[PDB]
Amino acid sequence: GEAPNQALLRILKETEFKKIKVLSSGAFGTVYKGLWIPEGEKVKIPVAIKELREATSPKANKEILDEAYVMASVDNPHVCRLLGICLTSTVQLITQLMPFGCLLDYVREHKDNIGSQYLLNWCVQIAKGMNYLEDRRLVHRDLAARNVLVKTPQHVKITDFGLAKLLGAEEVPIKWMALESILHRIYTHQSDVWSYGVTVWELMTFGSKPYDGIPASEISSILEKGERLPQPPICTIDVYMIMVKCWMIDADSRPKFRELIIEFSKMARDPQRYLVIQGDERMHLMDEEDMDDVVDADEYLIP
Ligand SMILES: COc1cc2ncnc(Nc3ccc(F)c(Cl)c3)c2cc1OCCCN1CCOCC1
Repeated sequence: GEAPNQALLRILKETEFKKIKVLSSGAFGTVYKGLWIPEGEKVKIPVAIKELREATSPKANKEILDEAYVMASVDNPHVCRLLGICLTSTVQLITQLMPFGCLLDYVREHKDNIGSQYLLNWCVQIAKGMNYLEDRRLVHRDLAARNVLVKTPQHVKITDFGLAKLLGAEEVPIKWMALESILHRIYTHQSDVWSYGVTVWELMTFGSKPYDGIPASEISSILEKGERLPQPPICTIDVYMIMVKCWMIDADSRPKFRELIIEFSKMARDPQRYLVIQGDERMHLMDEEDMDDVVDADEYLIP
């Protein structure tokens, strides 16, 4: 049936780490850069720390603990795992630092150094991330370039679980949503696939905004006439096709993340055959204190 989720949730002392600089405020809370010393181990760990709005109403603490629950429950080279939490007064989520920031921001800002190799690779890595989540019977409900972060240029991870679900239970980025989603609040993994397609489109179009201008209450309408996003100017038919396959109405006609890994993977073997980028093959894509004992979190594991 369903297995016992034996994830260990780590409680971190507020003494165990320094904050170091803001990364993102406004929205629904701060996120800081920071260092972490898992006391009694003598190792520094660059981290990020999502702290909830200082206005620590009970209506919110629920939502951030939900994240924590999920983030604590995953483990994949392409899925941001929770390092631990911290109980001050507002709950602090402590995850591994994704220094290069979110993928959207990245491709927008490096438009000119992004080769097919990179684009095609992130496609693989996200399909990988997402496939895992499928295995762990999870629905994300917010796959989006803004929600994929960057460890290195050749390492992206899926993040932001503020919206996740086990598939079939009960508990708005409209322009990223499957149809059954907008008209019926239905959410399969195959709806996540649609956002995948959209996320690919974001990347292939160097961070363009899907359905730009076009007001949202109208998306249900357009989509229902059978209209989708345009081939990005760099996309061979083969890439563009695979995007369009995620946008089929009948959702089992969408492809599965597992096949998505395979095709893209195939393609990332001969990248210039599949994306046509100007001067492609000529492209190629942070401290203080000690740093002697600095280790990245992916190399920090307790049983
Ligand atoms: C250095 O860049 C980041 C690394 C990150 N590393 C790990 N996690 C991040 N966010 C995050 C996401 C979910 C979580 F539960 C937690 Cl604890 C943290 C990170 C967010 C980061 O920045 C997010 C991008 C902020 N932009 C900056 C410009 O204004 C709009 C939003």
